[PDB]
Amino acid sequence: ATPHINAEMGDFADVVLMPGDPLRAKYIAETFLEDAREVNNVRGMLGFTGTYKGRKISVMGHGMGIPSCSIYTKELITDFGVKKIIRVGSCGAVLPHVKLRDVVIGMGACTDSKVNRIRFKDHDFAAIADFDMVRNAVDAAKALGIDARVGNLFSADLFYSPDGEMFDVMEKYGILGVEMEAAGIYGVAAEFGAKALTICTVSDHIRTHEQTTAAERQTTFNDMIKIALESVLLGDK
Amino acid sequence: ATPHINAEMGDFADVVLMPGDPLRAKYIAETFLEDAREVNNVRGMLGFTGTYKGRKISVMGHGMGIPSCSIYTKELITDFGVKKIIRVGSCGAVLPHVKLRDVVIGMGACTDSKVNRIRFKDHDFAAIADFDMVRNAVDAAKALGIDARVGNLFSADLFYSPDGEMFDVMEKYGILGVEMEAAGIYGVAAEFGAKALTICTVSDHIRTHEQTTAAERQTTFNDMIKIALESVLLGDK
Amino acid sequence: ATPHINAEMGDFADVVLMPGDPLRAKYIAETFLEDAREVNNVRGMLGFTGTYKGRKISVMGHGMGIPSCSIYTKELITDFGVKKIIRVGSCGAVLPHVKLRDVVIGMGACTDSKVNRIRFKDHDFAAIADFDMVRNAVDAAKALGIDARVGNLFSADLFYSPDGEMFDVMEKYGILGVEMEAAGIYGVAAEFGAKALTICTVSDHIRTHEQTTAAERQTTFNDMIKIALESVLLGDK
Amino acid sequence: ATPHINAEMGDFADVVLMPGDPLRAKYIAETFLEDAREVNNVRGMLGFTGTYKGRKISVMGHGMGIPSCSIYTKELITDFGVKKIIRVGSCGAVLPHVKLRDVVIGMGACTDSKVNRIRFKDHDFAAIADFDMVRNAVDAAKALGIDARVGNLFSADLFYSPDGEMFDVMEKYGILGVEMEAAGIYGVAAEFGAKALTICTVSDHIRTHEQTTAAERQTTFNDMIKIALESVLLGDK
Amino acid sequence: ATPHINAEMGDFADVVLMPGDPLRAKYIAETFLEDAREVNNVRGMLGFTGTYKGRKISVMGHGMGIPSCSIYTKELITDFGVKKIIRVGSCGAVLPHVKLRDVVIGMGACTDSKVNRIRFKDHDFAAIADFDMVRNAVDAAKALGIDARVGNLFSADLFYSPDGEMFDVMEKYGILGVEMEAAGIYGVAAEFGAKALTICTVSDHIRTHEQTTAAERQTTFNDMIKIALESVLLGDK
Amino acid sequence: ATPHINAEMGDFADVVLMPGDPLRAKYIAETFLEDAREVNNVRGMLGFTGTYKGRKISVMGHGMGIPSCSIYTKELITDFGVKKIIRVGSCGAVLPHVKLRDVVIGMGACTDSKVNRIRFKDHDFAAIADFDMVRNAVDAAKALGIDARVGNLFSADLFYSPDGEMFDVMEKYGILGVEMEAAGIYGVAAEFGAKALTICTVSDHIRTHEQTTAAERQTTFNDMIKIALESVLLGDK
Ligand SMILES: Nc1ncnc2c1ncn2[C@@H]1O[C@H](CO)[C@@H](O)[C@H]1O
Ligand SMILES: Nc1ncnc2c1ncn2[C@@H]1O[C@H](CO)[C@@H](O)[C@H]1O
Ligand SMILES: Nc1ncnc2c1ncn2[C@@H]1O[C@H](CO)[C@@H](O)[C@H]1O
Ligand SMILES: Nc1ncnc2c1ncn2[C@@H]1O[C@H](CO)[C@@H](O)[C@H]1O
Ligand SMILES: Nc1ncnc2c1ncn2[C@@H]1O[C@H](CO)[C@@H](O)[C@H]1O
Ligand SMILES: Nc1ncnc2c1ncn2[C@@H]1O[C@H](CO)[C@@H](O)[C@H]1O
Repeated sequence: ATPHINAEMGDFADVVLMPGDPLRAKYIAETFLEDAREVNNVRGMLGFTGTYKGRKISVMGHGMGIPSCSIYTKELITDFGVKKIIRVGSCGAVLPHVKLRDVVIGMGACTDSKVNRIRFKDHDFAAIADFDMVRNAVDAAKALGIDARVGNLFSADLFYSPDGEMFDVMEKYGILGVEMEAAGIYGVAAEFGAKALTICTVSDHIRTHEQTTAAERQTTFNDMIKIALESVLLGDK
Repeated sequence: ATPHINAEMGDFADVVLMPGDPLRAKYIAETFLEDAREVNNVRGMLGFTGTYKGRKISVMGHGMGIPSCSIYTKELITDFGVKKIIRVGSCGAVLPHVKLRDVVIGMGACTDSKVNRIRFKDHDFAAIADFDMVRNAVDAAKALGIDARVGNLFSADLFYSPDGEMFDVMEKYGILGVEMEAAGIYGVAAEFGAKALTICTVSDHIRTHEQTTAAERQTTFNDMIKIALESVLLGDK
Repeated sequence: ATPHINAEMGDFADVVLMPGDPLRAKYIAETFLEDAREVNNVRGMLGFTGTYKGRKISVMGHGMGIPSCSIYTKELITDFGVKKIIRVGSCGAVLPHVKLRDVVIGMGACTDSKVNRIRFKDHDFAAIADFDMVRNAVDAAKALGIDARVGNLFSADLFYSPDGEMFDVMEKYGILGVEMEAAGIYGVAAEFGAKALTICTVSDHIRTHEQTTAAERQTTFNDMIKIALESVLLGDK
Repeated sequence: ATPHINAEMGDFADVVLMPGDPLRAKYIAETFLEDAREVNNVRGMLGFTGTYKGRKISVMGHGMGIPSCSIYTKELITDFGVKKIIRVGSCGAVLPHVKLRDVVIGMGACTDSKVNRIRFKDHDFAAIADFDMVRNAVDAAKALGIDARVGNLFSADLFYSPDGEMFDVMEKYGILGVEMEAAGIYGVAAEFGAKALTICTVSDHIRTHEQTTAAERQTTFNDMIKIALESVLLGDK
Repeated sequence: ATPHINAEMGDFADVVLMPGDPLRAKYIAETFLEDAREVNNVRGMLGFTGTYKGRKISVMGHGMGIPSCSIYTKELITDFGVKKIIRVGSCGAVLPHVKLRDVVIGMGACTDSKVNRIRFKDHDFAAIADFDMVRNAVDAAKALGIDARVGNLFSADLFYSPDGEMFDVMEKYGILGVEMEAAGIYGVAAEFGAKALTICTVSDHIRTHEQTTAAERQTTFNDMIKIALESVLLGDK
Repeated sequence: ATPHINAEMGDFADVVLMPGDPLRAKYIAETFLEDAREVNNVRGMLGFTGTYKGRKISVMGHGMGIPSCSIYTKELITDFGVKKIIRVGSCGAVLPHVKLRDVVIGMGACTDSKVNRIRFKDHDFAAIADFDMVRNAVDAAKALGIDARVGNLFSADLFYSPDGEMFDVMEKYGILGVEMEAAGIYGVAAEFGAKALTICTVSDHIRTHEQTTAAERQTTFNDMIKIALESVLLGDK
């Protein structure tokens, strides 16, 4: 077992899908996995294991923020033999040509955190995903008919930022969406030698919030998950 | 109803106790509060409100990490009329003469996070707790005949630090315990004008690696809740 | 005899009061201490030792600035057996509801200096005062029927700041007063294991530019000394 | 005509290859481009424009360092309508498994430079290449049966770094090759909305170097240019 | 008058010599000035005005540290019409080929303070003296027979440094001596448009402290002062 | 033979002039040096060695930017026994009184680069020229009846700075000219114990530029080289 995960070696697949919300991790195991079993529930951070089209897959929440997801991804990679981590979450839009319900894939992730400077002797560590995972994700989305955008994400430490003028900067350097974990997970993946990726759906538009209809918002979230799950099979081949 | 809290103005008391563990909030509600009802469950971040010796009080977890508890403490303060926040969590010991199960009262909190530098034009902001609350707790402890060291805590962004040499520095400066939220909570309290205090139970020792055990886990965590609840009454006097 | 203090082990009491003004130390020795003798005059940094209501106490200025008071507090602590240090100085007000002659008790001290970042591996060190001393003073004040706000001070390196916009930031965060030594003294106290507290008399207002006047200068500065001297006795009880 | 480029709008193609040595721009124009024509000579920075299998292509050296390549790539993007920039050159390996003559593609570029911090409000900007250009280069290499590795690069400001342990860090974080431009080129592209890529060949292994001949070394170089050239065409579809 | 200087326009010469110690400023007025009058004594920081070989000159202490000397030099330049400031003090040796009783002139001054970064938007401001003053000083020392060294000084914030390994760095980059004000005065001079210079005599050798004989040490301090005073006359011509 | 300089020890004189444009190294060798002989061609960085009035002198371009000039000046100092380095070039004025064609001598060089911070433990290193070389250049100019100004220069990493108010700061602190090498050359000299100087001519006034002819512009340039050349001889005594 582990300080934050009460399970044993074998309980998880070598691939773990991670939503920020635990209740959302249960929703995924319910909707897409066959024969899903709960493998952890410490602090209410639900984790499940099952199979998709015959492939052993796991899904577990990682909580909000870099400090939170860092603890979990680290314990999985170094104590449960996990090799891949695909974060499937939500992000806010900054660029105008980016619309609600757009699937974005973070090849890289900018940040206002200090975690990577701490690991990188205070220089700039470019937090990036695994190239193959990005490609698998891009090819799966195409098969499903979705036109995914691949670029930079911004991982913020303050959801309720004091500044706000930093949003002008993000849009200027082409940031595709803002969330809160990418840069942290990538930093962890680099540190312990595993592979990670982050896919997001635009939850709202910083510029002008607002959304469409629940039915459509939920269809796009499912499209994202199918791309995540399908990209894995694709990577097995 | 806020982005992460599904409740209406009135569901929460003007005073909230906050453990990182959602399940611990529930354990507290079931053991110390009377006629307590659940006011939140969004993202499983369970919140409760009942009464303690007549007084109305609430308890809700904040998850792990500064960015996590920042969101929660901020929404309660600006959309639910919360005036006091008392985090009740666990920490790691760095000093030899600091035992497991020990109770520490953070008058201040150091940190390796950037949230505060972003707020204070990159200068050093002394994240300190509210004085009266620090005193109410010190008294509540003396009345309960319980021990409690008052001092500096260290709010870390990385539970699994890549720089262990920083623990000597933490020790050299007498840091009582290592947790992950204090400096963030104290930062937000100041930003939105509120009062906060952090109380912690030494759950483990960083040098000796000794992790909690026996039924001395709960009980010790029962004194921490005792002191917090009682320190509120003194504050009401 | 240290590099900047010409005295021998024993000349100083275990408790020293320290104003920035050397002449003020002398005024204090002549008005509050009994059978006081001069123990230092190197660089004109006058030091005195006498008794107050039976207790042996010393008073010596520290000059202006963190680097200045750092030298002095460090030599007293390591070569004269000093255990407590209580700075008694003046500060500038930033908040509207903070009047001239007001007494502030620095529980913490923010800063734009680098001395602490150099000590804390470039992280945020919460420079806080010793808790019991903060309490002894708050009581000494209540007994004297004197008012005294307890909170954060701001230790500036530049009295004539080139960035006045930082005062809004200081205000926004409720900084009680602007002085130039607190964070340095609290830093040294921690480094060489000692206890310190800073008490200040609002000598001017940064917004209104109102500078002290009338015979209300001295007297107000007489309450500050009163509280300090008395807070020591309480601490002896 | 820009300050450093004496030529008119239309002289350069929408795509430009950039070697370090300006002498290399000539070799490429003569060894690979059809109907070539010099288009710049300022400061000796030789630049040509020709065609590769019907596709108009330009080639021009950029000098050593981020400050240099930054002015060139900027003027081209803002004053000659350049849409894509492919940098070709050499780098030093730090990983044991990365061998001399290995081809490396910088999907991302770390750096010890401050240019991006100055651009991104002193936060962490992830300098990444354009995903499609990356994928094109990989596919094109596969076509030529060459083995290309996709990862992080490190843009050092000092070819002679007074610091040595920094190479240990780079290794620990899987840096593929060390060079001096990628991070600067990526920041500019992001700044003025253009696409860029960096492809390198391991010239030296810093740690342990073998012995490459000028014969082998030109083959690898020509292999890199074919990869860069064929990738454009794929990019074209 | 001024907050720290109780004098009036006209009381000081347009040239001010400033030793760190006030008692030393009186020693200078006594030994080298004709018809010297005390023009300030606030906080015991003695200031004098008189003439040398018919030239009106002033001399006043500036206290220890950048925060201290910054307040005084600023008040003199902007409230008492001072145009030149020559700091005459003591410094510690770092380079072996630098011997006790060597007169060093700081053309520039490195620092561990954060004052200049605050004035210079966080970049590197090279704190330097006025070229003519450096030359006058160099020519005067020659007339007197002294062989002055002209180079860099290091202005420290912590006289009792936590590090100490920074001394290896200073010697490596050729620092001539370490004191505590130069960088601050130069920053002030640049900010308010006046001219400043710093001359120092090696008080000891960090490498191996120790000194010669009082008679010789005091002869060299007087040589320094004569160079300071003589350089002024030289500058008048 | 160094990585960037294909030549042997003895090929370069103890003194080397360095222009930005490598084409300029040729013009100087032919227009001013006797018995000139090319000594390097790598990457097109042309370098020559001849004599000026019996004095052996070398000339070679260094490229644009601190990262570039840093490798060249380093290899020369450590591998060809170069004792002094004089950089000659142009810069942009930011002060109103500094006119086009004005000659400027950088006694110091500010910068927005991180190279010196990386070298000096993240503290402020004052990048200064060698005082005697500075004085020689001034005297030599006077001889040629030219008006030279001695002050601070600013070494910008980005010729196209996204930040604009930074020019206001530079003006406020009396910066004389903006360029891109001085601070890097000075850091290297300090690092390997050598002497260096930078002399510039105002080419543009950034703010308001007039109209200089290629006729006038060459005269100023030749005036600068005579100053640089005559100063060496004075340096020789
Ligand atoms: N504009 C935004 N700023 C910060 N986090 C955001 C934003 N939009 C969506 N998120 C993400 O969604 C959650 C908060 O609602 C977090 O998990 C965070 O990653
Ligand atoms: N040794 C430790 N280091 C850091 N955080 C700790 C430690 N022990 C307990 N914690 C706390 O518990 C959680 C991490 O397990 C966080 O909420 C943090 O406050
Ligand atoms: N407005 C102010 N700003 C900064 N320091 C002040 C101010 N007013 C009083 N002080 C204090 O008095 C001295 C400067 O006059 C320092 O010792 C400092 O603590
Ligand atoms: N080992 C290496 N370290 C740093 N830069 C290198 C190295 N090998 C090749 N280069 C590259 O070649 C040039 C320096 O010779 C620079 O343009 C740089 O990108
Ligand atoms: N080694 C040293 N470190 C710091 N300050 C020094 C040193 N040697 C001499 N000084 C100077 O002398 C005084 C302290 O004795 C201060 O004014 C300071 O400038
Ligand atoms: N206005 C200017 N700004 C920045 N660098 C300049 C300027 N004018 C001339 N230069 C110099 O000339 C080159 C850029 O054209 C660089 O080597 C730089 O030193």
